[PDB]
Amino acid sequence: ERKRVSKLMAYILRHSPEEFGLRPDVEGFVSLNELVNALKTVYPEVTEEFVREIVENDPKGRYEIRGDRIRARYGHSFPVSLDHEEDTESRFLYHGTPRRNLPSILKEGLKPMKRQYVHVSTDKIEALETGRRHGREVVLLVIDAECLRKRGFKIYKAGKNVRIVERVPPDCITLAV
Repeated sequence: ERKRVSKLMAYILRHSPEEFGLRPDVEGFVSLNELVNALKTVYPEVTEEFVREIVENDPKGRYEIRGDRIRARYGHSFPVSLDHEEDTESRFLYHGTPRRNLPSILKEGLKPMKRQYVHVSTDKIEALETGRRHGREVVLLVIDAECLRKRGFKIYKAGKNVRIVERVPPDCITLAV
C-alpha cells in the first residue's frame, strides 16, 4: 500500500499534476490537502497521516513537506525552482545506466532527457539500482565532480544520496564499469 500510493504521489508531484487539477507553485509545492484529495480519487482510504508517513519513511528522500505544502525533491519533468544546497564536498559521483545507452553517453554526456535535470548519486549501490530499473546490463559511470564544477555545472543535494546537475559532459565521466 505504501509503495502504490508513493508511486502515484511521484507521478502527480513530478510529471502530471494538471491531470488531477493541481498546479504546483514555482518551487514545485502543492498544498498537502490538494495532494491528499487527488490521491483519494484513486485510493480512497488514503489520509493525510498516511502520506505524512510515506514522506517521513521514504528511504531516498523523495518528498519534502514545508508546513502544509509538499513537493517532490527531484525527478520533475516540468520546470521547478529548487532551493537545494550545493554539494561542494563530493569528489566522485555515480550514475548507473543500461549498457545500451553507453555509446550515446560517450558522445553526448548525460542529458536530462525527459526530466529537468540529470540525476546522479553519491552512492554506488543506489546508482546501480537506478540503472537496473531501466534494463539488465547496467554500467556504473564514475563522474569527476570537480570537472563539473569547473565547467559551471553546480551539483545540488536533492536527496539523501541523490544529486542533480544541469548536465554531465562526457569529458567528466572518468570510468564506465
